[PDB]
Amino acid sequence: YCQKWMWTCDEERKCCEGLVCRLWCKRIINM
Repeated sequence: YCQKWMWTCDEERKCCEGLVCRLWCKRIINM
């Protein structure tokens, strides 16, 4: 599924596969 980033995290939350789960979907960077 997918909500729109920084979306509420829970047992079963939307958010695209390209997002981690912790409080709210957070992006990811290397630099």
